[PDB]
Amino acid sequence: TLRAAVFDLDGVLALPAVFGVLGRTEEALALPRGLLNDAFQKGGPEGATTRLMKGEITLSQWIPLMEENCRKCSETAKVCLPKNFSIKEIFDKAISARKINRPMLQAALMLRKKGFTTAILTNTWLDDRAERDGLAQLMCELKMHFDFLIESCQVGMVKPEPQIYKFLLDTLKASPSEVVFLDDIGANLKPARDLGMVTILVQDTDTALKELEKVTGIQLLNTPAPLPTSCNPSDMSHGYVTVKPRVRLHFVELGSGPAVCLCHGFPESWYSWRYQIPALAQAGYRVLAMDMKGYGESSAPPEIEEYCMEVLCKEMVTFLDKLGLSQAVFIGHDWGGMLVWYMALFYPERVRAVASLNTPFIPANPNMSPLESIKANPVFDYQLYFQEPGVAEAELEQNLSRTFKSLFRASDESVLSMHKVCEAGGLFVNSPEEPSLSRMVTEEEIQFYVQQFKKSGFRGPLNWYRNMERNWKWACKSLGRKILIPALMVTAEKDFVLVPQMSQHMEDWIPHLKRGHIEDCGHWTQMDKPTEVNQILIKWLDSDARN
Amino acid sequence: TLRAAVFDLDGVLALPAVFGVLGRTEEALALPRGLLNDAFQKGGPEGATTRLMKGEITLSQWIPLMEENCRKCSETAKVCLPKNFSIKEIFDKAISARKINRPMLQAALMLRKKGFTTAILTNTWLDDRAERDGLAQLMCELKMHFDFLIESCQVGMVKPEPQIYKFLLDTLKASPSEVVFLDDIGANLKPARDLGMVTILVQDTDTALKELEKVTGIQLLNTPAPLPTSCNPSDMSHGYVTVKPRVRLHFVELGSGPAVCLCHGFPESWYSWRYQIPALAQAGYRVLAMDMKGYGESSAPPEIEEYCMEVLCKEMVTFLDKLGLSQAVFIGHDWGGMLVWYMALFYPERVRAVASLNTPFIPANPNMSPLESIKANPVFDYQLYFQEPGVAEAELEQNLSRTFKSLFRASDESVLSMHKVCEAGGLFVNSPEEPSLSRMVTEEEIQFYVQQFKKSGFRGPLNWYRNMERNWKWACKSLGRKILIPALMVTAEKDFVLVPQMSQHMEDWIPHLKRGHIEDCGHWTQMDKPTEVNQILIKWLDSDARN
Ligand SMILES: O=C(O)CCCCCCNC(=O)NC1CCCCC1
Ligand SMILES: O=C(O)CCCCCCNC(=O)NC1CCCCC1
Ligand SMILES: [Mg+2]
Ligand SMILES: [Mg+2]
Repeated sequence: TLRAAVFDLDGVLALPAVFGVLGRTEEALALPRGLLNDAFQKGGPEGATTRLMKGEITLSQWIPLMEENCRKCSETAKVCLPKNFSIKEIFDKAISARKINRPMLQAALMLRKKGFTTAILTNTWLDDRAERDGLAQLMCELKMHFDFLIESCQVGMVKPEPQIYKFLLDTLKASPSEVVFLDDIGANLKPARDLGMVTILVQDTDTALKELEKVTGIQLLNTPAPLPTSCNPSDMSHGYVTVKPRVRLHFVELGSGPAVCLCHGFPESWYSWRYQIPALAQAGYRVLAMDMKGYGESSAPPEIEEYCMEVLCKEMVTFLDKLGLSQAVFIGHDWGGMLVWYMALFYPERVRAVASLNTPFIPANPNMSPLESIKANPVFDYQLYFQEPGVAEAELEQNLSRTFKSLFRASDESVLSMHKVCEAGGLFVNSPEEPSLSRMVTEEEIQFYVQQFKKSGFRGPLNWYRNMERNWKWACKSLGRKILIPALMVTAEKDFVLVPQMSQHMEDWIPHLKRGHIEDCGHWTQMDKPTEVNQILIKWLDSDARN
Repeated sequence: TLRAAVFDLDGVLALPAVFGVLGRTEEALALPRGLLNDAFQKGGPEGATTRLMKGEITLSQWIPLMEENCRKCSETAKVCLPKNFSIKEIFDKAISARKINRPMLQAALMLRKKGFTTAILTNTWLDDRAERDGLAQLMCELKMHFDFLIESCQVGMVKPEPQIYKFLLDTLKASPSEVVFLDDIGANLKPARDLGMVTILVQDTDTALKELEKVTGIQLLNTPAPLPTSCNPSDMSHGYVTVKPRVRLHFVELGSGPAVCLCHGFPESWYSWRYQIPALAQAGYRVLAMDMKGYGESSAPPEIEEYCMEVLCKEMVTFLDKLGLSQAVFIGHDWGGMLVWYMALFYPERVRAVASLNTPFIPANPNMSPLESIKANPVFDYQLYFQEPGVAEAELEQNLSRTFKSLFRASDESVLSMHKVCEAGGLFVNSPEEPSLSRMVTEEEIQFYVQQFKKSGFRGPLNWYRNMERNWKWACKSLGRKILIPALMVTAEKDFVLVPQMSQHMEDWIPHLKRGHIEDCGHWTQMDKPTEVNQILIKWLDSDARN
């Protein structure tokens, strides 16, 4: 019958419980047991700590007051304090040491995923310390995961007072009988129990989760490895930069730090990075997930030349120019991958670091024309099929839903065959009309791509495949160069078009090139293995792009 | 007859001329005169330097080659090199030492302001050094100031070759007879002169400008102190964050670094920061110039409560949340100023630093109601006039152009009288129908505000003045607090509504408060004194908000 889960912060979703430091500072400084705890609660309701918890005074105003309480509390047990005693020192250390109890957050997230209304009910303070940013960031991450965040210092209500509970019940629009309350402080449980709501005294996460699991009848403990945070398109910050007359690029922006520009491939969207955007951001980066020219909310001019690599790159440079960015780490996938490689080859000054997924850097053959080269590779047949304007457009557009359900599939789900399409007459010639639902995408997500492409269609996207002669000539100018800025190539085992083997000779043009490999990963890397990707990129950014 | 100005980079818009370092490294290292210069041009057209200048090889590939040339050039004059000789060492130092020759840039900008088509024609290289970002940033700033930037390493054409010149003439769509070419290298002047175009051998900036001034017949030297860079609305990056259902805030974003959120007052726009956005960005900040709720492209819901300070602040917090920002320096003006003060009082954790222009922080009088307080101040009469919904809306909306031309005026231009409006019956009762053109705003700019307000009107904006009772109560909760995070108050002498005197007791609630004062500055601070403002804020950010 439960339908709401409320989690305590310090001691439930965050550990080590700040305040739980008092006890340690005593056993450490060999002070009388509880001394610092009695000072922390000196005065009870009228106490400085309760005022601080209600929002009457800021943390910085409180610190001095708690110090006074550590002078009057010790004044009574004979006892004196160390020459270097500092409440700020003790708390700054305590707060930053406190981290998100991941297992609890996971339980929280799960419950939310199955219908529950989650909320954080905590006794906190207005933090104006010079290190406040620490708490801020931790709050930034947690917040987005709960429907509600009830902070005492914000409502002026602190709990064991039953009023904050009524407030909670009201904020939740739920009755006691259907609410679970997790807290590491017994007292704060009494008022909850009294209104008639399930309470869990949280000591060790696992036991609490055990009790929570039982009471909710939902698998929380020993649950499979969850998917990284995906982002809701409507909650994202959307940006629009006009890089040329009637050519504006749309992008999603999240987080702060070095600018990391993500460039999706064909036929995708900024949405194809729905998994790494929150991660890279959380990792300390300003993620700029693009809508490459031709897709979604970005301009999709009809002309082919508008999509030759040179014009595409210049625009990206202008994009940086307009945004007031001198550099950006360029991370591309598929056609996007190709784009970033040339960004590093023609605009190193603007690329802090470059990284590609699946797409390897392969210099142009000054002798053989692209068309010929590609004709010499069975798996690259479809590219010839995309040459004739209109042809590919018609089929890929006939049924958008079908197209994406047919494309976005894991290694072991294929329903197509990129080899022999010119012969078959089309990409879906012998593909089901109603393709099954891939394990990588939800019906909702596919529908996002469908709605995106309902704007500009596949002309713009397909044109990226119609400038090989031009790209070839352009690239030939870079044959004497070498990518010497930080570069990271990430191969996908199960990608049968952009095979890992195609990248083997890359160290020749990119000497310091770093690598990454993902097993059982198909072409749609980001979707297929978001966890490993985020892992691989975050590790690479922190080492070769942050400095 | 001239109509185009082309400036050389190294040695014309940038100094000290990199390469001009060779000569110094010789006299410094007591090397044979010219030794390093002969190595830098070892091979002429076929030389490593010419390949580097054409884009064939990157700078990092060149460095090794120039070193070889410093071994073979010294191999001939008997001579050997120091144990610690490094071409990278010499160049990294040279490039970063090179700075924008401001006087030249000013001449460039002026000419552009008077009809000329300006362009930078330079022999440069693809910079992939680990310090490349240096050049990048300098290029980022210059670029935006010229219609064209012709880089040799990008066109594969380097100059004294006459071809790059034809390219130039073509890029300019202008004939030789109407082009001026500034360069510190005689040789590069010959090809220009030969096509029949005015050339200026630039040695010392002033003499060159003297010659340029003469040949163009335009005052370039000893010109008045120019206005800071203003930004073109259509070239700005526009962002939209939905903070609540059917409530999305629009903002302009530029630059990278600590996030600095700018909050305009009544009745303005993000455009009111058109002067500090490029500056603060150039200063190393990520400027987020807002469109405060109720204005421009931001949502303007009809209800009054939607604009009480509490709701306004919560939304700003959500704005940060959505953008993945844990903190932001909040700089507000007028009503915006008020907003940031309360952001620091209720969300210190999110405010890296707070700064207000004109608007002082004055705690709520727990006894007297706002309405009464304001009735006790003649100059605050209009605020009572803004109370009745519809009233103020009708007048301010009757003639938008008139309204803004009537409002946006410097201290010595007033055409109104904020004292006695309830009596007069309106704000413009005895104001000209066709107000003159203020020295602060161009007809075009006023028209921007006019077009902005044609969307939501003055209801939303006016509502900011209709929640005093609510704001009062809210603020009373903060009476026991103190702004202890970095704060900077900036007063305006000639502001007769938000007078400097109203801020005198601010140190009481903001102990570490820093200040700034601008003379002969009216209420519309940003417009009135952009130079001093940018100066004051940049100085404050670099000291109290960067760390
Ligand atoms: O090989 C070459 O010489 C040039 C290659 C340019 C390659 C772009 C490669 N990416 C795709 O083709 N993705 C397809 C994967 C399958 C579904 C459609 C998009
Ligand atoms: O004084 C108080 O008690 C509360 C004050 C809230 C004040 C907002 C002040 N800013 C303006 O009024 N600007 C007007 C300047 C003149 C043109 C119209 C906007
Ligand atoms: Mg607790
Ligand atoms: Mg020169």
